[PDB]
Amino acid sequence: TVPDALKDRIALKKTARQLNIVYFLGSDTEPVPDYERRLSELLLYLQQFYGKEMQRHGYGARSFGLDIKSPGRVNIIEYKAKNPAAHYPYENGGGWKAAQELDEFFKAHPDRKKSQHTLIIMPTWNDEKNGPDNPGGVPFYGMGRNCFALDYPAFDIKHLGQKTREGRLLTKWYGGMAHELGHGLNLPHNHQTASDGKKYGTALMGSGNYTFGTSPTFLTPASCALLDACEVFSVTPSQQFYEGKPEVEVGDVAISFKGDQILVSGNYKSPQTVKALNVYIQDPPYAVNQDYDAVSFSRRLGKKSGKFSMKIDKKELEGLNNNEFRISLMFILANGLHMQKHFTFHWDALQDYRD
Ligand SMILES: *[C@H]1O[C@H](CO)[C@H](O)[C@H](O[C@@H]2O[C@H](CO)[C@H](O)[C@H](O)[C@H]2O)[C@H]1NC(C)=O
Ligand SMILES: [Zn+2]
Ligand SMILES: [Zn+2]
Repeated sequence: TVPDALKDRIALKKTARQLNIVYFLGSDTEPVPDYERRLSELLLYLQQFYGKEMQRHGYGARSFGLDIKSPGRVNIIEYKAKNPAAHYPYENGGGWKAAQELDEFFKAHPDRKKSQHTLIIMPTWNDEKNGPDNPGGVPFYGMGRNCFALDYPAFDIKHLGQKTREGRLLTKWYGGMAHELGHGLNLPHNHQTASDGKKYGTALMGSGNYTFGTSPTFLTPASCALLDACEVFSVTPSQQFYEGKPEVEVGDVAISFKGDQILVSGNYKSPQTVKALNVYIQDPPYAVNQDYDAVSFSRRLGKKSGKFSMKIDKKELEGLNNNEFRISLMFILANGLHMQKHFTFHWDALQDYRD
C-alpha cells in the first residue's frame, strides 16, 4: 500500500488551493487498469519532488496542493467526455477542446474545483502507431494554467530508475509529466548554471524530462521563485491569484560588464508586493520552444518598491555559445503575475546599458 519510493517523504504545509487532477476519458475510452493507485503514487512522489526542492531553496516544505481523499489516494476526477477519443488528439487543438469542455464541467460542479490549475491525464491511444509500449496520441503540453499528460499500463512508480525498458519508458513519460506540470504551474524553460549542474544535475524545466528518476534532476532557484508565487503553493488564503495585470514600473536599469561579472541593477515599483527577480540569459533564437538554453538566476525582493542589484558570473552560463545573447529581467508579483524586460548584447562588441 506504500511503494518504496514514497517511504522517504516529508510532511508538507497545507495549501489554500489544490491542483485539480482530471483523468479524461473519450466517450469510447476505457480507463487504464489500476489508475487510481498508480497515478496517486506518481502524483504524490511528484509532489514530494517539488516540495523537497522548494524546501532546499528555503521556502520550507511547500509543494503544490492535492486534494487527498484517503491515505495515499488523490481525489482524481474521472471525466467521461462528450465525444470519442478521436476528437481530442495531440494535434489540431485537441487540448483546447478538452480544456474548454472541462470548464463546462467545473462550472456545473464548482465543488470539484480547488484552484485554477489542472493536470489532465488521458490514456494512451492504441492503434498502429501508439500503444502500451509506445504511448502517445493525446495532448501533452502546457496550456496556460492547465497541462496535459498521459497514462499507460506500465506507468507505475515501481519501475522508477530501473535499468529495464519499463524504467526507461517511465523516466520518459514521468519526466514528461513532470515538465508539462511545471509549465501548468507557471514555469518557463531554463537551464542549470554550471555549478548547479555539477551539484544537482539537470534542471527539470530544461532537459530534465529526459532524466527524472534516472539521473539527478532538480528545480532551479528561478523555477522555485515562480512556484513561490504560484496559486497551488499558497499557504496564504487571503492572497488571490492571476487577477488583473502585472503592473510594475522598472526604472534606472543598468547592465554593465566587468571582467567575468555581469552587473544588473535598477528600481521597481508596483501596487502589489514584488516577490522576486528572475534573470534569464540565452542565445538566440528566442521563441518559446527555443529557450531550453536560457540560464536563469534569482533574487528575493519582497517589497512593493525598492532597488535590486545582482552580480552574475559569466562562467556560470553553461551551454551558451553565441556571440549574440539576451538578458531578460522578470519581476514576479505576489498574485502570481509577472512582467519581463529584455536586452540584447554581443560579446565581441559588449556595450554597457543604462536607462
Ligand atoms: C517530448 O518528450 C515527451 C517525453 O518526455 C514526449 O515524447 C513528447 O512527445 C509526444 O508525445 C505525445 C503523447 O501523446 C504524442 O505521442 C506526440 O506525437 C509526441 O511527439 C515529446 N515532444 C515532442 C515534440 O517530441
Ligand atoms: Zn516545455
Ligand atoms: Zn535561445
